[PDB]
Amino acid sequence: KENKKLLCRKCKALACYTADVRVIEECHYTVLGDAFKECFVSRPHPKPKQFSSFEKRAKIFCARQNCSHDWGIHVKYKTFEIPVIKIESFVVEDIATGVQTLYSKWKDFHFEKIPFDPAEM
Ligand SMILES: [Hg+2]
Repeated sequence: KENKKLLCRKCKALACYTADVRVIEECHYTVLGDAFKECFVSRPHPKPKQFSSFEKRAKIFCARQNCSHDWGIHVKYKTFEIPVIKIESFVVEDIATGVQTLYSKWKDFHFEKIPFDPAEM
């Protein structure tokens, strides 16, 4: 459908746009661009996990002050250090109406799901 906004469920700060989102292995959602990396911080994880297609290095949080809401993790996919987010950490907002939507799973969120391309970086 139309490009949409993802806002931090807790503070509502603008996180990214659906246009920036990319899909890895059909079920992992990452976000391209430098603007997005101005919104989250990374905190190393002492006892990560061993995901099937990537290495988990840390959890990421809303860079905002007094928020620090869990957004997902930061991983090494192939040769990239990228963020992978959980839709439940966001509110999806329609730009032209302001209608806000809360999802728990990416499967139920129907936007243009574009496969991750190493080309784009
Ligand atoms: Hg936030």
